[PDB]
Amino acid sequence: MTEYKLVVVGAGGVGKNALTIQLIQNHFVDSYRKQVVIDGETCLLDILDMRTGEGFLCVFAINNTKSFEDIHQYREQIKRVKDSDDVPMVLVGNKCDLAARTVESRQAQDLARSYGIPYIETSAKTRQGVEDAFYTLVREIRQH
Ligand SMILES: Nc1nc2c(ncn2[C@@H]2O[C@H](COP(=O)(O)OP(=O)(O)O)[C@@H](O)[C@H]2O)c(=O)[nH]1
Ligand SMILES: [Ca+2]
Repeated sequence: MTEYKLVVVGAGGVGKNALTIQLIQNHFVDSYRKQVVIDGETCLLDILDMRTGEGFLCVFAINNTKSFEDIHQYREQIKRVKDSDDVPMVLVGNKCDLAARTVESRQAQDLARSYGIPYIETSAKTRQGVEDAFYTLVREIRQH
């Protein structure tokens, strides 16, 4: 059974933990391992948060401009650590259930395009896009 080691990075308070708990325990309110079938393949998702992960969720919150601006720092670190320019990763805009949006989707898309990675909006609260975020990351790992 294939095992994907996933890392979630981003400013504190963006919902990294909430996203993980929503994926694993299916609810909104230290490593994690969930067995799941993705595209017919039975696999094991190992969510840490580098050192060394196979895929990285770069998370910010759409109601938090600074967390968005900090994303670049996080990716640069990952690139240095992995000694590579092409690391499987997804840009995640969390808390999309909130009305106080200060980061437009277009902004994140442009950033993601510059990185050559997908952008997905999530809500650990409503569960919107959570599975899609992690699953999409796995599919990015499979292309690598
Ligand atoms: N409304 C809303 N709140 C969220 C969402 N994700 C996380 N939160 C809240 O944001 C706060 C900090 O989230 P947390 O997971 O601890 O951030 P972390 O530092 O990245 O782990 C908590 O009170 C969460 O309930 C979301 O998608 N929507
Ligand atoms: Ca917390």
